Amino acid sequence: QQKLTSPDGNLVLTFQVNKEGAPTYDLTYKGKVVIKPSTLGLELKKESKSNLYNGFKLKDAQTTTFDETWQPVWGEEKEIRNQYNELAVILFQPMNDRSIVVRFRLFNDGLGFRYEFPQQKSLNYFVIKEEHSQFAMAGNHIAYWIPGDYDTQEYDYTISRLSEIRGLMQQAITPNSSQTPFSPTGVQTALMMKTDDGLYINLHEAALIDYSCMHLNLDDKNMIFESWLTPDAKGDKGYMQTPCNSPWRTIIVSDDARNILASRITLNLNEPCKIADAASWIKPVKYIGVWWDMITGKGSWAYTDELTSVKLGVTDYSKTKPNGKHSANTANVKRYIDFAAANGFDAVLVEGWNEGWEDWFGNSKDYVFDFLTAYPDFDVQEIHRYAASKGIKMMMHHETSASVRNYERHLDKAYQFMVDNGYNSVKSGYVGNIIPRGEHHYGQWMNNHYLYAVKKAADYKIMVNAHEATRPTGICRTYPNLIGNESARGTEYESFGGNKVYHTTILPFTRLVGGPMDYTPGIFETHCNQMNPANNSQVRSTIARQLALYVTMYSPLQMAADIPENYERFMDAFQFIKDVALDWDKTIYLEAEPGEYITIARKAKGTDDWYIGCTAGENGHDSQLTFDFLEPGKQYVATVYADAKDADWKDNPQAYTIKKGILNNKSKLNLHAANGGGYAISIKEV
Amino acid sequence: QQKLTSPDGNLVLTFQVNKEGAPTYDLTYKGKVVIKPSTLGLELKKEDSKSNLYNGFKLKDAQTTTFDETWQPVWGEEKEIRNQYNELAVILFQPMNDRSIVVRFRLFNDGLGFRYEFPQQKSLNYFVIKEEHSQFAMAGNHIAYWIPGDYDTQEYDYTISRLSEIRGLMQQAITPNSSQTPFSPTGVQTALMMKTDDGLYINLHEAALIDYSCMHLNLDDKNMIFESWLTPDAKGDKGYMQTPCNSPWRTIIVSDDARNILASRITLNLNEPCKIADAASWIKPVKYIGVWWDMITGKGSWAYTDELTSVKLGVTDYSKTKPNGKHSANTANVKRYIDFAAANGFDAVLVEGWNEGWEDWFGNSKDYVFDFLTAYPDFDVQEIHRYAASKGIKMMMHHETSASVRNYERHLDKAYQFMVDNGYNSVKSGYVGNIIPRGEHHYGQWMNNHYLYAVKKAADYKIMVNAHEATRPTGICRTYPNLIGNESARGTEYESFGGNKVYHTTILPFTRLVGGPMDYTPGIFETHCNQMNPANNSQVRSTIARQLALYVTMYSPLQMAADIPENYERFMDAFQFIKDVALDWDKTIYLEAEPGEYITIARKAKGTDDWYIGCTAGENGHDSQLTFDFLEPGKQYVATVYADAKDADWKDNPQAYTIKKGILNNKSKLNLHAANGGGYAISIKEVKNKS
Ligand SMILES: C[C@H]1O[C@H](O[C@H]2[C@H](O)[C@@H](O)[C@@H](O)O[C@@H]2CO)[C@H](O)[C@@H](O)[C@@H]1N[C@H]1C=C(CO)[C@@H](O)[C@H](O)[C@H]1O
Ligand SMILES: C[C@H]1O[C@H](O[C@H]2[C@H](O)[C@@H](O)[C@@H](O)O[C@@H]2CO)[C@H](O)[C@@H](O)[C@@H]1N[C@H]1C=C(CO)[C@@H](O)[C@H](O)[C@H]1O
Ligand SMILES: [Ca+2]
Ligand SMILES: [Ca+2]
Ligand code: NA
Ligand code: NA
Repeated sequence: QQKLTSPDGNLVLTFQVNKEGAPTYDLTYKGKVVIKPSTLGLELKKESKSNLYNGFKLKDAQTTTFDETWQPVWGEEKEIRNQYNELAVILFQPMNDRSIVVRFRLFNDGLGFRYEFPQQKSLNYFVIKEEHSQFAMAGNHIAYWIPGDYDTQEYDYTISRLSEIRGLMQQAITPNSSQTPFSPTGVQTALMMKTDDGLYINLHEAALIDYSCMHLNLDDKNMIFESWLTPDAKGDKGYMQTPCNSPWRTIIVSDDARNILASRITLNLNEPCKIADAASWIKPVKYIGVWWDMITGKGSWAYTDELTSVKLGVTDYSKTKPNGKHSANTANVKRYIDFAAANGFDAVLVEGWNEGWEDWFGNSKDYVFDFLTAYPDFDVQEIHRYAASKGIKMMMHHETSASVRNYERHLDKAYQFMVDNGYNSVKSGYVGNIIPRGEHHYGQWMNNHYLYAVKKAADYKIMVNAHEATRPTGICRTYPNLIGNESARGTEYESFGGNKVYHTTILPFTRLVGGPMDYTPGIFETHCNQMNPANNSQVRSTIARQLALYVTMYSPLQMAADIPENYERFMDAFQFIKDVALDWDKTIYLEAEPGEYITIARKAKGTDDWYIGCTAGENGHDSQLTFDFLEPGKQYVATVYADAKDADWKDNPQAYTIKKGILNNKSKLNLHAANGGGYAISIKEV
Repeated sequence: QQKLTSPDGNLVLTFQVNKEGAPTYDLTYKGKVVIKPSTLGLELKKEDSKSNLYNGFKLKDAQTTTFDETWQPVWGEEKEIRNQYNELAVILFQPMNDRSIVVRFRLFNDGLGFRYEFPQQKSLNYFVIKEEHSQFAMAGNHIAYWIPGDYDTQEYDYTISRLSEIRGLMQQAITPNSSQTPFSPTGVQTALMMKTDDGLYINLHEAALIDYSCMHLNLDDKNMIFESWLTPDAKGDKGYMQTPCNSPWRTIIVSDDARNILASRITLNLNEPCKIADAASWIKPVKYIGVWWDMITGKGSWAYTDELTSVKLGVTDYSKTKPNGKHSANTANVKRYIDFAAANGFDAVLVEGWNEGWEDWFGNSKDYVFDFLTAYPDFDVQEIHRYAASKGIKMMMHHETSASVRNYERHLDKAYQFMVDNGYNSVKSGYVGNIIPRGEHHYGQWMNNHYLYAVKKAADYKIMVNAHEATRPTGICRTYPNLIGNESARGTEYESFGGNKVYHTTILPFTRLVGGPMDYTPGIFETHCNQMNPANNSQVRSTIARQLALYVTMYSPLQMAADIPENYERFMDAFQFIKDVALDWDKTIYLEAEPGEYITIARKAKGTDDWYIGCTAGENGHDSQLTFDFLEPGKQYVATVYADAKDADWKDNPQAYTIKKGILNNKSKLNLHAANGGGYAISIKEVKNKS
């Protein structure tokens, strides 16, 4: 039996090969079982060689320590400490004359482990049939979960016992453009859990590279989660060549929910930055967009309503009749540029700028876009000239309609077109079933594609925000030009019937573990019927809570998603969106309970200014704030953006108060969050 | 109810919708049934009745028109091709699904082409083909010259059998290959060649295979009906379609004279006209040698080093590896090939194994297998370019993909730019192994898109393409004449892997060569492979004279002399035919042809009065009584006959040949005997302009 302890001594891992030769581990935190005895291993595709899960012998083992500090290009703080004790075990399989290494890294806030496959005579090329990584639970915990799916993460969270997942799964799987649920007890990572004995446990992975995306399948009789990888077109779960490594599997654990949010285990298990000049060109982006028009149905992506279908290079759009709904027209874009410039925004996104949108949805169309040819009413050169004159950058849009070979064929030309026309950031998308047909969004094949697009973008000094991509696993450390994904249910679904009131009190515990989200907050007119009378969707938020998301939904990429006209009605509240920073020297998690409330204070990078947000669930929240994180002796202008006493997400969402006063490190504030409400505070040094 | 006749009146097509509403056609030739009543149509993938595009049709309208125009190939068997047909177009309406299709029939003096057309309409836009149900109902139990139906290889020896015997012979006919997916006990590939008991020759094939899955044939051996069997994708579907769109043409070439099957240009005539405006200014035939046979025979390696199990490109440091002393693609060795090419008037030298990755290329389903850009330490790209240019030689680029197709596409613009930057204007590509993306086949719609994408992009760089393991050609060279080659059949390489059947080159022109030329790589003089590699006991099933014959009987604008220079140096008298023979022709005459037995062809070298003749013979040899009526009255010629010696034989005495020079004219007569697996070659050079 091998033993490993955290630097602070509070976590203990034990490892042994069991009587069947199965590698086994367990984990305790302050004397409480976190992971019961759990087996590790893989089954390989047949060409006893299929068995890489038992008949192992422990040949050697070592423990080492590591302690270094590094600086993110952008992040929640200036400096991250990477401190762990490491156990490496060398496991030999006599029957197959081959060895693997299992590497365990134990931090004060949890455990990472991975498989390593050394180059040897009897292990070179192999295909994974299944990974059999176990996470044996000590009880029937509360879980905050979305359905296990190879193609979408755009689901509302369910809060239930592990025993209740099976019964709730059918109702949890709501309609989506591309979805492949795999099990009645299948869930996605990161999975958040709360134990009856007062522990918070997060199960996830780190550095998902050259490998298939991991989901979890629950054995709900023994309460064991098992790794369930995403299959390819032939049902296989990864083409490997030694030397190679699995991604890390992570268990983040604390008796304080705030320490789950504070964990940097995911980033710490990724390889250091591989972009030498990163600081010189990678910058956070605050943006508005020609976007909400089309999401609500007020406007169209399409130029014309005249065409049943289109053939790019044959269809002559100059001979088609404008539908009068096409939001991506030069005059309209210039009005967005004016509003962006007046209010200190960095960029304007425009969607529907390019030929093809008439056919974009659900046709499995190969040649669906060229990412190069503007519609007749979108003047790329004039918009570039005008934006540049107002100190604004345009954000490029590359919806692929999940036609991935087509995107790859155009990708160098599309990136060159961006550079030639003054675009340095792109929002990509993968809406529809993947082409090549038979592949899923999160398979090894597509994971390669998403990273290929990011690596190539880095060579062009382009920042990437990829919607519908595999959810992040901390690769932003290695490639910091990946400034965003959606890869979860965003504000767009507030237009498609609504998100659960508690949604933004769960995402920071689940989706945000591994990288930021382009959540597109800032909807002030929460009734979608004001954009489109046929749309009766209502945003499950107060205005004050929308302001809070600029602090509680961390991202270097922040949209103000509403139309300028709606911001002009509430410019007093809009001041918080104008003021709030995108990048931070320090973050303090003041209050956190998944599904109930999140309160975060952040120090704007290079300043002594602080920003606070609180987001609350179905029953609201009461905060008793203290400000001992402020500098002794310094006075601050505090602006509190709060729910009015009669505010409510459903009955009275636009009821807010704004109060300015002098604050210091001795100040105390008691604040009430409405149901689906919250508050925002700017704290600017005098 | 609808009738169409050939321009000359010898062929009659009838079309009617049968009682089930199934479109039906038949074909007669000089009063003989060629195609019995045969149904047409498709089954579509379910999103009940909408899946049915095979019956419940009504004949809505029809017209007959005539067409007669002549066009000039960039390269070909003749200067001019006549495109003359009568056309029947039928509009077929399906009331139950409120949609129409068009079936278009083109009837020539030498056979029939038909295709489906899917017009843009309210009720037909995006659809997926489950199966095509194009029937070819045979009049009898014909002799067929066939290879196994397969989604991934055509590298099979031919079988000659009755249609009734195909089922019993299929298992024996499927030999081991790097990538193969046979689909049916009675599945065969196209072009399929047949000989009837009532004196007819019938060829079944397709033309203009674009944005569609490759067609094979599946035999109903109880009713003797062949049916279209398309290549499935990774999900088992057989084509993603968007109206307006067309199927490829399906062709029935028929004559009572086997020579008229070879003479048919129906395949080329059914392709769209040339889309490369400046084609003549840069597309040129290529005669080449190669650093190649060394590696095929096992004498040399593609690999730089023997020290590595596997490689990681960009990590593996080849400057730290030991040269294996067998690596043929080294600067000094390549320069010696350039010297031989330059001295003997060849256009190009192919080099394989020039680039990092060959230590770890074969049958691993490896994604990042090659970069098409980084030379081995012993191959100086820049020095070889300078040296080749100084000797008036072009280097032919090699892009083996190891069937890793996304990887090739990601590199393709950079790889073509690298070619242009370093003076390469032609590329031999390859797709050895199971396709990546995994689940796709070599001949599916997905890969057909890839191969044509590679050709279209090459055209923009003024690059000519020779693609091994690609879908077999269907006349697209008319549209994109920079496609100067495919293998896409069993080539000379298999003469190193145990041998080709003696009769192989008497069948390929009736089958594989219908739709475009083959890079067959003829010209092996040292037919015992154990002289290259003692461990290799394979023998080429040929005499030397028959190897010379293939430069005329295996038509291609791309011709390799495949042997090593030192082997040619031992038989330079015979090598003179390979030096002299043209690559491009103003006229071709098929003098003698019987599939599986013998082919004799005369060709007039483009822009000249010079003629070249080849005869290739099967297991029993052949006797020719040649006449020369095709020569110009009054003109005298120097004829050089390269023939089998009296005691020549492919197995027992393959290197026994004679060379006889004499004066020839249009009244000359020559009686020649081809040995078993033998043949002959004749250069006929007009006396005044002789060189
Ligand atoms: C625009 C949106 O379309 C799809 O959303 C559908 C929902 O999945 C369904 O539940 C149902 O309500 O209909 C919705 C509309 O068809 C798709 O699934 C989403 O992922 C998609 N969102 C992306 C598409 C865009 C266009 O390029 C972007 O504007 C947007 O920001 C993307 O996130
Ligand atoms: C080189 C050759 O390899 C494969 O051939 C195998 C045969 O299929 C088997 O029957 C058995 O005998 O082993 C042979 C060697 O492994 C493959 O199937 C062929 O298609 C392949 N030929 C191409 C490969 C090349 C390398 O790029 C070229 O040199 C050659 O011209 C290609 O045609
Ligand atoms: Ca989306
Ligand atoms: Ca081959
Ligand atoms: Na309240
Ligand atoms: Na004889």
